[PDB]
Amino acid sequence: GLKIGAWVGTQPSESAIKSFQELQGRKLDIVHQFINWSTDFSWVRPYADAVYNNGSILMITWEPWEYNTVDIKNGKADAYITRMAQDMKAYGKEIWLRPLHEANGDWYPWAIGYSSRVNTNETYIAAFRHIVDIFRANGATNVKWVFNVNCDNVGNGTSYLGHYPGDNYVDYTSIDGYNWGTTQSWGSQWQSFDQVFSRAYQALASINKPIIIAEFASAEIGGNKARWITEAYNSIRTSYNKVIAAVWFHENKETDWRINSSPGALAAYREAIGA
Ligand SMILES: CO[C@@H]1O[C@H](CO)[C@@H](O[C@@H]2O[C@H](CO)[C@@H](S)[C@H](O)[C@H]2O)[C@H](O)[C@H]1O
Ligand SMILES: OC[C@H]1O[C@@H](O[C@H]2[C@H](O)[C@@H](O)[C@H](O)O[C@@H]2CO)[C@H](O)[C@@H](O)[C@@H]1O
Repeated sequence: GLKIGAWVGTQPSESAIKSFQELQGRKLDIVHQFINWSTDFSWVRPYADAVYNNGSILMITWEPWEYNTVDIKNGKADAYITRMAQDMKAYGKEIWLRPLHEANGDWYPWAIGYSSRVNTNETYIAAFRHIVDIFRANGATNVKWVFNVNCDNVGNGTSYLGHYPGDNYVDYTSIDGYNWGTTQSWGSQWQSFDQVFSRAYQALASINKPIIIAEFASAEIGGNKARWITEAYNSIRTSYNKVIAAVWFHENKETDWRINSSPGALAAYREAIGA
């Protein structure tokens, strides 16, 4: 039964969660939050409490703007990692944790494609494994590890599986991707869900872990977003059998990714998610 999640456009306060649930006409199974590597668990706790009080799973994308893969694998962030592991163990509830995401792009400073050239398959895998090792040493077995790829490899040296840290360090795999429509000056084009996600899915389907669509959305311009939404959820349920969760990215950001970017898109989203 496909789990429905979202990043709701802001940090997931009680009110932010309830407002999105009202908006989409259905409970959120998963609530998505982003934090960095200078954020303590105490800052997360109030949000985590809201999510668990609502009866949802918290998925945290944990973004090391503050440390590259060399410094992580070498142990320079270990006090901070240990602290987080300690705090998450004490909290006790099941958290899905997605460190070092979209590493097959070139936009994040921990990514293999990043133009500093600091990050390799080897440094990435060593860093990921090191994080997981520290969590396990501190008894944080409630923390489930989410590997991730961007839908497209962007930048030098990037691939779907070169940076895969291995089944022993991973609970879920995941894919991020957007239909940018005609919104970007690099000549973005309208792409169906299948055109965005099939290649990455084909790679991840070779790993015996369940798959999350951890971020997805579509622009309005360049095509019919309402139809896109209908077809995306149909595609997931028809042809992406290993996908267990679809987590929308609801933010009015580069473009209007929101499920209510138009009344038509909202109507389509409400019917698509079902249940
Ligand atoms: C899709 O890529 C990303 O978008 C999210 C949501 O806008 C953004 O989240 C921010 O993450 C910050 C931690 O690094 C925290 S403090 C912000 O509150 C949150 O909005 C990601 O940074 C970005 O990569
Ligand atoms: O996919 C999320 C990610 O997209 C980045 O743009 C990419 C895009 O992912 C890819 O599909 C396309 O072929 O190339 C562009 C090049 O940028 C975007 O830069 C990120 O901020 C965003 O997180």
